Amino acid sequence: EVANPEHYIKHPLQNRWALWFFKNDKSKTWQANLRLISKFDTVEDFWALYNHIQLSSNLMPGCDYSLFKDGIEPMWEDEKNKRGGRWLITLNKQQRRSDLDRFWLETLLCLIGESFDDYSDDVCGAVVNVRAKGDKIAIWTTECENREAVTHIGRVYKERLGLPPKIVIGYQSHADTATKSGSTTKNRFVV
Ligand SMILES: C[n+]1cn([C@@H]2O[C@H](COP(=O)(O)OP(=O)(O)OP(=O)(O)OC[C@H]3O[C@@H](n4cnc5c(N)ncnc54)[C@H](O)[C@@H]3O)[C@@H](O)[C@H]2O)c2nc(N)[nH]c(=O)c21
Repeated sequence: EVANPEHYIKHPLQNRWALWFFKNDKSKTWQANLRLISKFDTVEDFWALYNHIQLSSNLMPGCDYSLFKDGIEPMWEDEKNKRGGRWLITLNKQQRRSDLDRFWLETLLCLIGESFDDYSDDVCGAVVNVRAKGDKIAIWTTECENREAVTHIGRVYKERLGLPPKIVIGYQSHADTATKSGSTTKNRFVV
């Protein structure tokens, strides 16, 4: 003889997530400008957070928002990111108005909804970069050598965002990040 949980319990998410903010400051290290906002693990708590913060579209150029599974820091050095990479979405200046905010929300929902099904374990989180030269959004995965998982995640993500199918996107390995003044990171896969 107990109350029906459907009438009062919050709707749980498979994982607990953490949202981070990056504030641009040249006089300090990258890590020093990165700070945690808060965490949540239910549908209700996700909306409570999203509804009171600024849309990416309104942030000052140079700042970022990052949503990662609790325990995984949004940086290359992390145990779960060092051997991984990211599927990169490169937006033009006009998309700041038309697609940035809509794309970022769909990205958030793809993560907390575990929309990559059988390859959910390879997903680490996502990052949106607000920049004057052109905004960027990316989904980070844990292992660049897991071809099956990486290509499936890329396909689903591209489909969910809904941009024209003829547009190809690439996946970059973090370890491959350019360090030689005169080169640029190449793509491991494309979908
Ligand atoms: C995600 N992330 C970014 N930075 C730092 O932030 C910078 C700007 O990275 P951004 O992702 O916010 O990208 P942004 O749009 O602001 O602009 P941008 O692409 O122009 O610059 C990064 C790129 O510059 C190039 N680069 C940096 N240093 C060198 C170098 N010595 N030689 C050749 N290319 C370089 C690379 O292609 C690199 O991917 C990086 O160059 C790096 O110091 C990080 N540092 C640590 N330690 N861990 C991280 O996880 C991290």
